[PDB]
Amino acid sequence: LHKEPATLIKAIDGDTVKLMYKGQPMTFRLLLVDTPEFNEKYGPEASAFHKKMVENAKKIEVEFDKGQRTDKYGRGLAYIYADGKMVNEALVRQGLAKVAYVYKGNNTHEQLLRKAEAQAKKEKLNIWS
Ligand SMILES: Cc1cn([C@H]2C[C@H](OP(=O)(O)O)[C@@H](COP(=O)(O)O)O2)c(=O)[nH]c1=O
Ligand SMILES: [Ca+2]
Repeated sequence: LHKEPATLIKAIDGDTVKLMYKGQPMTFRLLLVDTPEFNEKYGPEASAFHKKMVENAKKIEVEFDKGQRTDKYGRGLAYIYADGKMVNEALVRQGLAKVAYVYKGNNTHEQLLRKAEAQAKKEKLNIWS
């Protein structure tokens, strides 16, 4: 897998973000995670977390997996990095997302993320509190 450039257009919520990729605006859905919706518990906190990570980043990068790159809604499916740190993983690690939506063939970082979830759960963080 390969990291590719992109620039923030705007934060949306816990697990979606508007980025410019190859010069075109796209909504990205984070692979392998599920954040609460803004109106649900920890929804606002997920959104804020993602927002901060991406707004403070100097270098946003997009990493596609081996499978489908767009979902049925036209959202790009990727791992997103903010100054080299994966937002997908950081959400999980903080108990602000659950590992979810693990489809065969777009699941390269599954075990990395499940390790983060296990630590978040041990620490009883946020969702796991
Ligand atoms: C994360 C992800 C979601 N989706 C689809 C499955 C879900 O369909 P449904 O809308 O039919 O539930 C929806 C979940 O996204 P959200 O959690 O953003 O709603 O997006 C994929 O198809 N592939 C993926 O990798
Ligand atoms: Ca969601």
